[PDB]
Amino acid sequence: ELPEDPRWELPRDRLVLGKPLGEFGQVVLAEAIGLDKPNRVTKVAVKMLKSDATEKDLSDLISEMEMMKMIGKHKNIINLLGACTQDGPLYVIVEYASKGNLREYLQARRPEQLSSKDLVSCAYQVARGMEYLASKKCIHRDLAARNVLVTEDNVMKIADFGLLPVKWMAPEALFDRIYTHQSDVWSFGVLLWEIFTLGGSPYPGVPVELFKLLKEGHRMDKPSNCTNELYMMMRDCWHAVPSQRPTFKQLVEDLDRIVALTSNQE
Ligand SMILES: CC1(C)Cc2cccc(C(N)=O)c2O1
Repeated sequence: ELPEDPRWELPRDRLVLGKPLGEFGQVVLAEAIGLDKPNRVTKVAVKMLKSDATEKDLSDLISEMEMMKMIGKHKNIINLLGACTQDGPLYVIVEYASKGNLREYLQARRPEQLSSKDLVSCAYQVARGMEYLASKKCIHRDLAARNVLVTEDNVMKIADFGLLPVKWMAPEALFDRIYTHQSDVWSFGVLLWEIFTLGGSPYPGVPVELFKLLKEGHRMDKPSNCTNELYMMMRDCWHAVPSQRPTFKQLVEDLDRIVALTSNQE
């Protein structure tokens, strides 16, 4: 049974468990009383084990928690806020994202409507998030709009960074199971694509074939209504040669400038 860690422990009774948010494991909205230090309530997401869950399940949850502990805080990832480890089930508590994941965020604002500059900023923020994770030697393995969540203030937060997704894998990860900062940049390219199709499905019509088509040099076409600059960036992200993809560091610099030049009025 679990060891306490005073750094993160929040007494169980400071948590008012509200409605479910998603579900291997359930996630509930919750209000947490006195998280900073007192009589303030803060809305949060509380991760816990499903009813019939084996010791496999538990162990991973602890791992995720333990991992978030080590990675630390960034504006653009879903942060750890605390946990209830003593005297009842494990509850891991993380920042709450009121607007949901980016896929559904974007789909719901197809013609509410997101400007040109918002769509680039969305990209910048996720890049930053991954830039941070990358600096902390974190390798995501499943970066995608489904796994980026959006808060009440429209701040993009990478999620699940501490745990058909094939359509998001770089080919070397797909074939030889090699994941890296570079394969995560591949995944970012597909995510840039999801952004500027407002949540489009990748490789529509292609059965999972796709192994070979990627080997033959198949790349998604540019979305209707995406600049060529941003299509090239997707294309750079999808380099056949991993060492030849840009890094998140450079991606951030590029999106930064691009954001600055992008029309708010469009
Ligand atoms: C743990 C997780 C990434 C899963 C999940 C589902 C639904 C909402 C949230 C959230 N943190 O707001 C959430 O955080």
